[PDB]
Amino acid sequence: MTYIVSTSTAFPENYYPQTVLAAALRRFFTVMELDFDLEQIDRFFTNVKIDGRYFALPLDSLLDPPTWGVSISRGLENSLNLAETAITKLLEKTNVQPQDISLLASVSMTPAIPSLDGRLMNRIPFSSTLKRLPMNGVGCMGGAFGISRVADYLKAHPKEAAILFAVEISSALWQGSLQANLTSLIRRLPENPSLYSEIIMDIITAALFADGCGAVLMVGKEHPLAKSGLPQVIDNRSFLVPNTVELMGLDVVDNGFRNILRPEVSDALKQGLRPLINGLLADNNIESENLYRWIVHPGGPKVIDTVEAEFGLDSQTLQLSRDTLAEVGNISSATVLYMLDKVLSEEQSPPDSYGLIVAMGPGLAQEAILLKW
Amino acid sequence: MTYIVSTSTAFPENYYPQTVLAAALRRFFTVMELDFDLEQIDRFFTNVKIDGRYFALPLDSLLDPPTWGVSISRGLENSLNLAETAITKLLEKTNVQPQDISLLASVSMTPAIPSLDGRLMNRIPFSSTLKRLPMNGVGCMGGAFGISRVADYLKAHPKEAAILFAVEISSALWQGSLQANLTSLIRRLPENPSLYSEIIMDIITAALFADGCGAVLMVGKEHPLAKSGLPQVIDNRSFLVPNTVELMGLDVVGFRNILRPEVSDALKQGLRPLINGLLADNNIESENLYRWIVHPGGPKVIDTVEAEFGLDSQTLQLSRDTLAEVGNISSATVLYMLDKVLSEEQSPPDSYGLIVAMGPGLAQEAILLKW
Ligand SMILES: CCCCCCCCCCCC(=O)CC=O
Repeated sequence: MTYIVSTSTAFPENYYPQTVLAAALRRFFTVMELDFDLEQIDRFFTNVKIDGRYFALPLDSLLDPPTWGVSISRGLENSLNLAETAITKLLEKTNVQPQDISLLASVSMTPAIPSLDGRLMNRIPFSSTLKRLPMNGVGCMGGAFGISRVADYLKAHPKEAAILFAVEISSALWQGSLQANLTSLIRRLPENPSLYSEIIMDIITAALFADGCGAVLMVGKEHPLAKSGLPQVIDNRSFLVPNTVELMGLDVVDNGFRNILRPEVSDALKQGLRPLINGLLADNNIESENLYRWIVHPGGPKVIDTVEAEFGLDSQTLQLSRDTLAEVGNISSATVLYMLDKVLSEEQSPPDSYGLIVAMGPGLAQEAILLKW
Repeated sequence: MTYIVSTSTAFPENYYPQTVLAAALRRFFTVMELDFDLEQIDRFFTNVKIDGRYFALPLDSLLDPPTWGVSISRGLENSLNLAETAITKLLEKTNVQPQDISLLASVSMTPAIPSLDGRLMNRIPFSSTLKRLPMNGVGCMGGAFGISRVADYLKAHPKEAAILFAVEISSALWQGSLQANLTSLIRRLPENPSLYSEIIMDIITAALFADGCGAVLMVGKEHPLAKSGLPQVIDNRSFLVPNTVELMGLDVVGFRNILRPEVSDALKQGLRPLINGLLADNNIESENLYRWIVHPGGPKVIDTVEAEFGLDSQTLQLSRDTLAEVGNISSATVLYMLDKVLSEEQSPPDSYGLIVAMGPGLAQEAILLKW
């Protein structure tokens, strides 16, 4: 099995209260004379249950946005800076030399060819023969997805150590994509009311997603750092719900990027969540009521409610999902790593207690990881 | 260890002779009255030593490019179609059901969130719990890179079978990106003389890169298909040359392909440390290798590998023949070459082969094979 040894996070300098971000979007609507009810901005910025968010990229780009390449360059540079900080903090706290890392796995939606993990090799003295696992196309689920893929690798390499990091810059959407699309949709709205749901989805995207980075150090069973107090990855499983590609994803469009998040995600989630988790738990002779801890990615407050209702959970079991959403918002693939970092600073989990990491993302795909302390 | 069982390829319907592609680019320069030597286009389209290329995206609309939104959707759809065809041929020729594949690995620069491998489970009846390995950020190295990562997974799963596919749509750059960049670059050439080298690199990009897909079926040692005589993946290794990020890659701006002239010289810093170290740790020398399978980044790349290892002029002929047949199809190229080896050539028993590819980073990948 694989041992999760330590975690770290990194955030940009500028933390904005959710009230400030809502007012920023309201002002953009108002200065632009867009015929749309401003109360819907407040409604969805309130209903997402987020108190504030880190933005790596400027907020003033709302009114006058820079060029595509400039924003792309800034997102790439900020992603590298956060990833380097998270990895350096992780290595320092574990007293692990970079040359003793065998695999560096990455998940990020920031366009990077070569990948972020390759570029970091020029900032941190990894050995030039470092193995890399640059993953993409997984979106919000990438944090849990990466843990599973690294655990599968360390199954065959019990002596090795691996680092996984997840970094996302959701503020790139505020650099011109959200502005151009909301303007076009609202101005074309009078001629066809079918665009109303499209405007709402873009407002929800502006309300929900934030910037951040998390990292995790994972080692094989025979590594010196594999100690009995640590969570062990004992199994993992993926699930993809058929014919749900259009429900969630990130599309490249004329206006830049467009985040896709349809309201039918919550009901498609039910089609995959219980078959995924029930099968994983049963195949390990575990019942869900005996799980000591849940670590569920907060795609939204509705997603948390759906997971709670589907498994009949007491409403403080997923409190970490709600607290994380309030503190940092939805930071996409990095969120579950941030949450895992919070757990590892809680008191020592009772021995032999079982935990579950659950994430959902484009696909529509779900990832489940069974942990044991 | 890990066995390579079979391979397949998939290409779009339109095969364009290189002279036709060169003529199309000249027509763009001529119509737009771009002040630049038209014979620079002819020499670079000729000197890449490519006879023709497959373009999945249209060439008719070169002078009137469609929107970038519909180009991405077309590239996404063409990528899905080529991958589905290659995987289906692979499954049919091996008589393997989709539900019996444990892992589907993908490498592609085509923007896809969710990834291509996820979207393919709605076209091919894979199990809903299929494990996926969507990789990106590796460019032309992807095919060799994917083989190594699947091999490492199958080291922990000796009973399982995995599919890797690589697909790239290089013709996406002909849907507006090369047109916009070359126009602006040529206009500023009188004002900025140093922009000549930038025009050359875009012309080389237009001459070099093509579309295609390749797929490979790999199994662990305990799988029923793991029979003697098939190539074994006995080891693999990666190498990234320090401080060479700007030499190769793909930038968002549409796109711009980055391929600096210093690429071939920078390869010398990584090739021999990578390959000789890998072979020494497996108790063989490069002279023991019976077959080289080297990604043809270009005629200069092939020559550099030849000189670094003191190879005969025909040892890397497969790289040159592939370049002539289909051009540089990026991550898919080495899979196409491996397909030629497994399907058309005799590999002596217990002989050694080496897959070598290089891509953005600058990175190189080596995979040691044994029959
Ligand atoms: C350079 C960064 C480009 C912008 C990244 C977008 C970050 C927001 C997360 C939602 C995107 C998505 O749909 C996939 C997740 O499920």
